[PDB]
Amino acid sequence: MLPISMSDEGDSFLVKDSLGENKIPKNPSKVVILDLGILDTFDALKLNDKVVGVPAKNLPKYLQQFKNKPSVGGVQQVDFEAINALKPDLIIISGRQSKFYDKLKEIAPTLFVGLDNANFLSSFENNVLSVAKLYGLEKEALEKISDIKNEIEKAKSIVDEDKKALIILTNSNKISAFGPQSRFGIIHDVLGINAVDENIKVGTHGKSINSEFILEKNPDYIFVVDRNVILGNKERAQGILDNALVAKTKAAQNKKIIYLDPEYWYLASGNGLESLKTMILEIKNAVK
Ligand SMILES: O=C(NCCCCNC(=O)c1cccc(O)c1O)c1cccc(O)c1O
Ligand SMILES: [Fe+3]
Repeated sequence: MLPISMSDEGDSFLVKDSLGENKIPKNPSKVVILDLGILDTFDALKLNDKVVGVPAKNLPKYLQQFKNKPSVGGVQQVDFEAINALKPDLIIISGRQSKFYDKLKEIAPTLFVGLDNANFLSSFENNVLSVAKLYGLEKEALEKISDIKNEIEKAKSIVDEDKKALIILTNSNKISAFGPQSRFGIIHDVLGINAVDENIKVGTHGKSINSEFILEKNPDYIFVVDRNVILGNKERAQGILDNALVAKTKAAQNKKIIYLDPEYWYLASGNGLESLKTMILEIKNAVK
């Protein structure tokens, strides 16, 4: 993925990303943020005031300091009229809105901060530093990143080389798998936890699988992202995972079925200073 590139133009920046080129004024004072990871970055940088609009449909329990902000909808039910009425100087999006790119730019300059599945740490830093630049806050961002890298090293040193993990999502009562270089790739790729299957095709919502596949692989850890919470279904992951095939595996045996927090792993996608640090600790605490 093309990184973001910026050129300082005094009162603004000239900014290139994967989708376009925008002029962006320095210190934008009314930002609509449609990536929840970027919304915790604003919190981290003490930029709470500069946000005028949040996706309240999808506001995680972990961002409930953003609870008084106007809503612009949810992340593929984005409400343009909400956005137009708040009159933003900047609109920040990621992959789930890429399809509405021309339209958002109509209202305000529109910055793309997707994460690269293949180069997660490069892109995360890129996104965070690019955003901090607009506010003169690189110093701060950098200190926050450094603390993230030390935690990744801390966590890496405690990983058991002899154990392998399976990443799965649950939706309806359907299971689907992810491996390296996917949207949860950081468990394998950044934290170094070995995959039980290195050869799972990367897909935005994963690839269809069954409890037989899970027993056959017999992973030592199962990490579970429950898509049912985000999307508003009855179904829960606890339910579909508790069967006689699954229970026979090293993971179920050794109480290492791990229900990762979807508002972090599915929604925020770890594209934020707090989310990511939160996320890394969640894995360490899981596998130590
Ligand atoms: O393009 C995407 N979805 C388009 C159709 C939406 C079908 N899904 C849902 O209705 C839904 C609603 C809210 C949040 C989600 O992630 C969703 O998939 C998409 C892109 C990146 C990551 C995702 O996950 C996605 O979905
Ligand atoms: Fe989705």
